[PDB]
Amino acid sequence: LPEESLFFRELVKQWRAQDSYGTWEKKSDMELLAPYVLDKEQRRAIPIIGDPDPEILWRVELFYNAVGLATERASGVMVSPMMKMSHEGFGRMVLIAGRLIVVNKQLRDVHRFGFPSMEKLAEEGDKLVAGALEMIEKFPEVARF
Amino acid sequence: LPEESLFFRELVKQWRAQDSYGTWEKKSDMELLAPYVLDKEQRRAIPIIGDPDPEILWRVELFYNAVGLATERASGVMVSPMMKMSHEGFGRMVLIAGRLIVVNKQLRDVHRFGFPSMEKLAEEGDKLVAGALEMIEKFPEVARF
Repeated sequence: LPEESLFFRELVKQWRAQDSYGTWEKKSDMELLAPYVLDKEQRRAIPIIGDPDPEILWRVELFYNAVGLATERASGVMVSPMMKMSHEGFGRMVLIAGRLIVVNKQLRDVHRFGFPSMEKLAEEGDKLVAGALEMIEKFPEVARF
Repeated sequence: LPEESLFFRELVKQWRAQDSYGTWEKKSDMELLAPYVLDKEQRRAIPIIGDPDPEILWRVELFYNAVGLATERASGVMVSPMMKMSHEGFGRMVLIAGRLIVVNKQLRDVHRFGFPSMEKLAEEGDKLVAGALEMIEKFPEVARF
């Protein structure tokens, strides 16, 4: 159930935290996160010209923030992102626990960031948390350094 | 001897590599790196207003590039930087070997980046390489991941 994903709950919480004035308080959690969703073909048609819109960069940042906070909830180890955009839709995102890189991602075509359904959004976030947990388990002294 | 520091030699090499047209080919290596040097009091007087000049950011970037390449020369493990500047003279610089953060630095007052003498520049770069080597030695499977 999407609403029972640790990642999903952390993503809802990330967006509620940005809403300082409670402007979206009447929106359901699913409406709040609906911008992460768009069907395959529409998303693949989006060009890669210049820098992605800042709105897209916020979505990506908060998405990885949510992976980090879900990983901490499942492990007790703090996990924080560091993103560095390169030339255009290219960049790098790492998630760091202590001195351990628990998620490493070379980002491309960032303008097209999105998922075909809310269920798929949750599933992909969950996969990232699973990978991060696997790394912390293999190298716990580095994760807690 | 400054010229026998692995870090120092890598820093010379970094700057020679930027000089596509060989404009500084007649400058000695020490003249080439002299911008990294300025006496204590002049450097401490520099204000922290807005973003540091891009020239300063290049000096910092190539400095950490040199730490990474010296570390690889002494270990056989590739080590690459990732910097992310924050609000003003604040930022973060990590050096990554595999999935291991071998150098972690919270940068502040970056506008004031510099050293009191060429010898001191080499000595401080050498300390960073030493620390990076110590990390790779403790966690070699993470360093080569």
